[PDB]
Amino acid sequence: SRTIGIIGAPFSKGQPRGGVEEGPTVLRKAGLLEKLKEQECDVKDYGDLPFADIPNDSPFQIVKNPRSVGKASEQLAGKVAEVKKNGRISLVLGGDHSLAIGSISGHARVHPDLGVIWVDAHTDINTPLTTTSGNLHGQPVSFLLKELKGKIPDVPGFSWVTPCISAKDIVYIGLRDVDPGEHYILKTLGIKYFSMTEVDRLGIGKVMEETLSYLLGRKKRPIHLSFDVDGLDPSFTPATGTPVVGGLTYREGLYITEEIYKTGLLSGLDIMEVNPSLGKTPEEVTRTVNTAVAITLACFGLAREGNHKPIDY
Amino acid sequence: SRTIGIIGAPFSKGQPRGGVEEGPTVLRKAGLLEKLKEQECDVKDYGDLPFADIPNDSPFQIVKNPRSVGKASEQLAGKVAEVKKNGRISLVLGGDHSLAIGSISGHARVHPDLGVIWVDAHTDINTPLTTTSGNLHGQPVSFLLKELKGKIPDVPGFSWVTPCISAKDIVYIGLRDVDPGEHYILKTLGIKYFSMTEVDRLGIGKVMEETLSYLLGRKKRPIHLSFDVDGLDPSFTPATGTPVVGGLTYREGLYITEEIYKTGLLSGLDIMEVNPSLGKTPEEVTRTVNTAVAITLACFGLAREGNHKPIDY
Amino acid sequence: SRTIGIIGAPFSKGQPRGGVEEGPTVLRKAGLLEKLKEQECDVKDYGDLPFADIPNDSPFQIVKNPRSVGKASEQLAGKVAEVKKNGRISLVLGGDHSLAIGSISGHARVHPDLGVIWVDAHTDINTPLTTTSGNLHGQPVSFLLKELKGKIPDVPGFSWVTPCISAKDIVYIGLRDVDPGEHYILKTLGIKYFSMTEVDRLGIGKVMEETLSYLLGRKKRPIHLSFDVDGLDPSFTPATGTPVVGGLTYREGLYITEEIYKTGLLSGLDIMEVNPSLGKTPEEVTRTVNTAVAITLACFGLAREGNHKPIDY
Ligand SMILES: N[C@@H](CCCC[B-](O)(O)O)C(=O)O
Ligand SMILES: N[C@@H](CCCC[B-](O)(O)O)C(=O)O
Ligand SMILES: N[C@@H](CCCC[B-](O)(O)O)C(=O)O
Ligand SMILES: [Mn+2]
Ligand SMILES: [Mn+2]
Ligand SMILES: [Mn+2]
Ligand SMILES: [Mn+2]
Ligand SMILES: [Mn+2]
Ligand SMILES: [Mn+2]
Ligand SMILES: [Zn+2]
Ligand SMILES: [Zn+2]
Ligand SMILES: [Zn+2]
Repeated sequence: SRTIGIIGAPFSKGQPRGGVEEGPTVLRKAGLLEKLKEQECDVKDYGDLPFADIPNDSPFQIVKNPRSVGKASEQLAGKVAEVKKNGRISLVLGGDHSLAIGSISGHARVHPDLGVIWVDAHTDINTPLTTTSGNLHGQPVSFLLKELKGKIPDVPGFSWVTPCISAKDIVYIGLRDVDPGEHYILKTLGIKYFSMTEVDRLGIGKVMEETLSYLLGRKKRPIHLSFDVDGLDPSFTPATGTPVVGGLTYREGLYITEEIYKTGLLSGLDIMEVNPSLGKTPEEVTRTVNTAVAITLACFGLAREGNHKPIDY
Repeated sequence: SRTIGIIGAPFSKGQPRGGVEEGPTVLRKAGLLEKLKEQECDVKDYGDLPFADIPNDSPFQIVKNPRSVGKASEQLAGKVAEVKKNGRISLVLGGDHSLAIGSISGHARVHPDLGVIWVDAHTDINTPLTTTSGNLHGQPVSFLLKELKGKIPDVPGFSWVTPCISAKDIVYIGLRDVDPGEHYILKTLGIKYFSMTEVDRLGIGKVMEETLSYLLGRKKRPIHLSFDVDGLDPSFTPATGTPVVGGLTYREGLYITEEIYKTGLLSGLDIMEVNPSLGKTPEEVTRTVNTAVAITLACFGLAREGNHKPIDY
Repeated sequence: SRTIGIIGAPFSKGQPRGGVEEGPTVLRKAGLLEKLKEQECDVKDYGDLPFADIPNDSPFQIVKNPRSVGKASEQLAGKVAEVKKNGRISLVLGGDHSLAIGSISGHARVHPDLGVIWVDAHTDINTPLTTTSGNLHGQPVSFLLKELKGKIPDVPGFSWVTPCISAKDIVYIGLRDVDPGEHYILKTLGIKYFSMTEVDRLGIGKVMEETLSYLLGRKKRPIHLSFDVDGLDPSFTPATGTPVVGGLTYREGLYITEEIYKTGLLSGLDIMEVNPSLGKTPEEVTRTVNTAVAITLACFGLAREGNHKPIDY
């Protein structure tokens, strides 16, 4: 049985648009807990993390809201480590992707051997010195990579941080809008990725075959899936802050997660960037939330071929 | 030359929404017969089967409109067997999918060795005892499987029925909304299927390669294609009663049928569930009918690469 | 470095709808030159070819506006040969596809060994005698094939033409609406093609693998990509004269061009059939132009995985 630990993370200061803090809210009213229970899932809600409001938080060079972001992740890391200590798969219903710093950090405290699968249209690996926007939701991966220690300056709010994963312990899926410096980092650190080009060339089937073999190569290990809603095409998840055309389809999104589930190794999940206030209509919001939910349910057993209990129907 | 036998089947009592009885009507006004003739097709219209209105037809346990459904299929089976006896491929322009009982039954009377390819978002294999909706359009396959005889109670209107095919003589393509008991039946009877997950993993090319090799393995045999319009994504065929997101694309729909045609073994075809009254706009109806037609034409020779007659152009 | 030679070709008399002459205009205001420069591209604008208005130009049999079309291509051929003589990749921002006659002709004058990749929903290989519409945008390939010399009557405005390529030097990608005589020509001349059926069967990855191996088989050679905007599905490029459902996706469009770029052999490019006046709304025009631009940028280095300069970021 897959036991989950729900963690509402209503945070938005990793990027400019505030509606993203409502993600936990709309996903819960969409019936996420109920539907997960409608499956043979053991669900425990740790609630929406009451985030600290930091009024005095000026930029660090170009970096915006560092103390607010650094604190929210520090907080989140503690909780995540708590649910992991409780033998449950952490399900972070987030706001912006900057929270990945706290989510993966807390996860690694309990399972330092985790591997990460990052589904996103972006690499989110800009450093405080390579970022041109200054938004932290596009920098989480740089704070977590060991090889990048010595290239990240002491940013206010992140002294508690300590790189927990190596460049070879992560795989990207869905990339289509990578900045120049981010690309240089990819090639230089030798990070394994499958941009939309490789998805097109190989097919999501082979893509998943290779991703799992790449991470679970020398040994089985806990899997951390950080899912950025904008990894999927804007025709499926339009209500998000940084949409990019030519994305992963609904089917590929479910295929990705269905394959992850089947490994039996999922231990950490991030459902991020759903911003209901960014839908052009009421149904664009509904379409985004529903897709987000569907992807979540797939991570915990829901299969398109069907499901049945150990009884004689 | 591919000789066809058109059979209008204006029936809806297999499910709650009545607009589906108009399928034959809108498909004929869409120019189906004309377009089939525009190809080297020998077309004979057997007309719209005048269906018997059965006012006294209370539920059997949970099963709704059994006598009306059982009669419509009994009628349809007779006709289908008639066109098959006339050396023509039966083309059933239907209403709801419950009619498959009569279509496949009549087909098998003349060609007891047929194989069936079922394109649907659903398995339609619920038994009168496993169904939770009581709608017969989601139960046709259970009445046709020999291995399930002894699990189907005597339902009013179906005494004429006799299971004609084995679980290994059928292949599903497109599945994405299967009930628990239906899943148990799949696994227990060992039915071969390609849910949307296998389509995503392998590609429609391999999917068709395997389906045809699976059915025409030990020997060539007549092929029965029961096509449920909801097997395709609702972005292509929105005007249908039970739409499910993440469906087969327009291209995959045509690929499926193009490959079937090329075998030269198609002998029975079902174009079901088009319900014009369920389109949200006039063009959603137009989009559904046009796709339905396109799929039909592909089954009888129309190829995307082009077509030409045995003359020197 | 990839040096480009921009050639505006505001022409429409190859087909009935005139808005296509605005293609160069809207593509330039979309920032095409600027964006190409934003890449390490050496860009030179040769301007919009002022096309000769030919008031006296009655049909030749069924062929409409032959002298206007024949002249526009004769003009274009001269320019194209000029930029090629200047060591630059010719970028023809066109109107209708009839201009391919002049584009490929001028290209071949300088590189008689070129290979052509034709992305289109159509083969555009009708002869003045096989065409049923009389529109020249659906006949350009017939004027360029050597094997067809003796089957093309002396059409006013094309005496300057001389077939420059053989049937085995061209590959089609995207076909889904081919006329009977066009099909006969395909099979008879043995032209290599990948209709939407082969794309569906093999995947765009294998399709590109085979196309490039087919053309650059016995030796590397200059590549001419004639891209008809209607090769992509109308959901991506709706503002075009002859749209056909079930087309190439946005992703496949970019994959095609990304692979072409990587060969380092692109020497001639045609971005044709964008007709802003045919968009049902302001955004359908915007969607078409943006896709057109994106495809253009991919042909010159823009990659979805990212790009970075030879410096230490
Ligand atoms: N690369 C851009 C956009 C990053 C997008 C962040 B994400 O993936 O969390 O939405 C930036 O650094 O500002
Ligand atoms: N499984 C559901 C829905 C079946 C849908 C039937 B069909 O495929 O014909 O639309 C039921 O038994 O009611
Ligand atoms: N085959 C049709 C349509 C050709 C379409 C031309 B094209 O590809 O340039 O849009 C004709 O000959 O008129
Ligand atoms: Mn993103
Ligand atoms: Mn992200
Ligand atoms: Mn169905
Ligand atoms: Mn059905
Ligand atoms: Mn075309
Ligand atoms: Mn064309
Ligand atoms: Zn973000
Ligand atoms: Zn139905
Ligand atoms: Zn055209």
